[PDB]
Amino acid sequence: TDVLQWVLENDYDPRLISAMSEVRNLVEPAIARWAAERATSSDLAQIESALNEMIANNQDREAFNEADIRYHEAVLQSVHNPVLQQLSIAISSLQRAVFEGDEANMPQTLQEHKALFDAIRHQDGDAAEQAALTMIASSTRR
Amino acid sequence: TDVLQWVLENDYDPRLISAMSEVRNLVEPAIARWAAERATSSDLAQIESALNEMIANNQDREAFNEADIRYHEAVLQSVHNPVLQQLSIAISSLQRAVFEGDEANMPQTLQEHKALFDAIRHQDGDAAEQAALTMIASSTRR
Ligand SMILES: [Zn+2]
Ligand SMILES: [Zn+2]
Repeated sequence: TDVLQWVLENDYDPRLISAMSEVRNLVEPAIARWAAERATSSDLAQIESALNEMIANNQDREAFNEADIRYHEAVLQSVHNPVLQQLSIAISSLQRAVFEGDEANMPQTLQEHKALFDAIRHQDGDAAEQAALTMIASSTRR
Repeated sequence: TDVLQWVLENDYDPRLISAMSEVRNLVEPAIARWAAERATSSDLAQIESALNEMIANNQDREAFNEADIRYHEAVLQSVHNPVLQQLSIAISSLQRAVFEGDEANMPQTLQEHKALFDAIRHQDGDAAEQAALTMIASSTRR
């Protein structure tokens, strides 16, 4: 009764998934590389704080998701590009408004966010790109 | 009396120009490469048609701009990614709603669109990327 159901294959729409994954693999690894190149230690403190909150509050699926949002928001802010920031917010809003436990991959999820933070702190653009790509692939594999 | 004037340096805002150029250099060369990789001959016919209309109607600054829009729209459609298409449309709308003769660089503009079309037809992703980058640099140099 909603047109989205009429134009998208239910549960698994491969073409939309591929379009989304292509856009994410373009934009988010670039964000990660620019964060590694531009984040200051005050930016790092905001990312690390949200990472620690994710680690600590991985039990209730509301305080963790609240801390996951702050992590990506701190990563995005460390790029210091308001246009890119709005674009990535639009991409993430579309992803959550179209796509459908999360505890079953909680250990892998925390490790991926730690690896992205470590690459950003190390100012390693290649490692940050790889961490972002891994996160997108793990998000897609669900 | 409009807040945009209050938060942006008039005529030339270097930080917004750099943010815009970074976003465009990320997204539009990728669009160009994917067009070179994915466009069909029916896609090529739509791009070539708009290119010829630009060439023919380069005199009145309304039929040319009408044909310039159709060129970029045909390039975008040849990528066959609706998410990327909406993102690039949002970027282009922001560019025209924020930024300010065009005959003085008409010859260079037509040559750049011809070079992008040639790269797309040749399915040369590197050449299409370079043509897009050149177009963005020439747009910025104004
Ligand atoms: Zn996350
Ligand atoms: Zn043009």
